[PDB]
Amino acid sequence: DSHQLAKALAEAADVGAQMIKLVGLRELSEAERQLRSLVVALMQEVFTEFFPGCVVHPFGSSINSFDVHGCDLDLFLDLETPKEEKAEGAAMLELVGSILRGCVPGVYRVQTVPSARRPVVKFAHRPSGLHGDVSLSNRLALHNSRFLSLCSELDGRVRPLVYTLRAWAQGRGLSGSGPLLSNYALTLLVIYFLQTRDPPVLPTVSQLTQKAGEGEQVEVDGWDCSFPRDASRLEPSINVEPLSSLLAQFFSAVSSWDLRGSLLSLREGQALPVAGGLPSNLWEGLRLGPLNLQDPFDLSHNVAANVTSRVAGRLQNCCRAAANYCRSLQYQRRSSRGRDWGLLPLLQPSSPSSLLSATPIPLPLAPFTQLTAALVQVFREALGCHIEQSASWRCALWHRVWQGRRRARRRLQQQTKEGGWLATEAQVTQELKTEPLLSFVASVSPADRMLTVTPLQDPQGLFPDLHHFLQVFLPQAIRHLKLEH
Ligand SMILES: Nc1ncnc2c1ncn2[C@@H]1O[C@H](COP(=O)(O)OP(=O)(O)OP(=O)(O)O)[C@@H](O)[C@H]1O
Ligand SMILES: [Cl-]
Ligand SMILES: [Mg+2]
Repeated sequence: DSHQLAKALAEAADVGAQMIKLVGLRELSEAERQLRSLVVALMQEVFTEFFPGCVVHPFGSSINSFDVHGCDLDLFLDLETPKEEKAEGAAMLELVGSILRGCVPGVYRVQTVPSARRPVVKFAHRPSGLHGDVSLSNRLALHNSRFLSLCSELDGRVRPLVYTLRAWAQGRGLSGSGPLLSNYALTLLVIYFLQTRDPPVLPTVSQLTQKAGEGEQVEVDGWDCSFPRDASRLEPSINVEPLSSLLAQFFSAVSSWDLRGSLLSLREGQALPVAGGLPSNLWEGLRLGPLNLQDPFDLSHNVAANVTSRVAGRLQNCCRAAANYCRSLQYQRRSSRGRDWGLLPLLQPSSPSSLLSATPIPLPLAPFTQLTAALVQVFREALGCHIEQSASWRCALWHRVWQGRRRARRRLQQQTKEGGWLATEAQVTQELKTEPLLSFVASVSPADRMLTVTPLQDPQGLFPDLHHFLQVFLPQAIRHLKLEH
């Protein structure tokens, strides 16, 4: 596809046409949906044989309109009370597993996951080549999937935006299993972005809840899931901004936002100040961190709560870079013949140097001023860097200093047999030995305190080595400098 898709997007008229074509290409065909329906029908048959009156509800990527090729098939099986109710649940889970493993034909790789936040049973159907999860209870997943598809129905730009930004995110390494953003979290971030535009593209979940209607009220796990089943009773958006504009605006927005001190509410369509303690007092069980994104229904759940500060910072970095790219003429204007334009450089893999310079380096806690002073102390001395003027400095290195420190250290130890930090490391540095060999930039943001090291001039391409070496070296430096007190 990486060939076919590339030339397909290259031939498009404009950026919007590229995003639309991207949706058209990545989404499940009719045969894939028929196949998934077949599998769901089978699971339904067997589970019916076991649990009379049970209903297998497809949820997630399948029904939320954000479906892509090879996506998971997620199924929800609908059928003195202490913590034991957890154990009971687990039991039932295994029961379901034992049904999947030995009863329904052609399903293998059956793996019970009671340990997960939301308990689930992984499975793979062999003939269809499909895989996914059976959840005994996640009821909210249904309703917020319906909410996603409804959001797609509310504005036609939603699907192109979300598809493009998902592709970009997985291309920039912002989405995955680790403390990366989930596709659902990223989708909710896009929806939040669309809700926060000056004319709103999408309505808030509060407004949809108000829209409601008789009998359409629904409550799950003590949360209000009620929203209209169709978009016909809902007035359209007067925001006329074209797709490319909304994309650039996304990048710029999430790059300019304050994530640490903001819980992003899709319900109220607003940024609620985190510090101190305000949203935490209302809905208990809300874990706050580098990125805070509130579920539209369960308000005690931060969907991004898993994301580490390095990942959030990397997000904002990549978004600043992408916004900077969209400001160019390569993004706006098409190419005469064969050149990469518009969406292509965004969906193309990022250089290893950019790959590293996007994700910052976590530094020990310390006063911003004292920390920055410590850093310029570590670059000035203990490193051969010539330094000059969130705080940022331009640094120039004429030397190989990151490499061969071990040999100089050995030499200095045996020559110590002959006869705290800072200057002692500066010995190791200066004993390692006019256009600069490598010139780079070091930036420390207020929140969190982290160093973003980006290259300027790198003729021989040595920047990644310096970056990894600094990843190891700078925390040690700040550490011993903290221990001098
Ligand atoms: N990290 C999460 N926190 C809370 N709810 C989630 C999370 N991830 C997914 N969900 C809910 O359950 C569904 C899980 O689907 P899944 O884990 O397969 O991701 P997805 O959105 O379906 O995309 P994909 O299928 O490609 O992973 C989501 O659509 C959402 O309804
Ligand atoms: Cl903004
Ligand atoms: Mg899915």
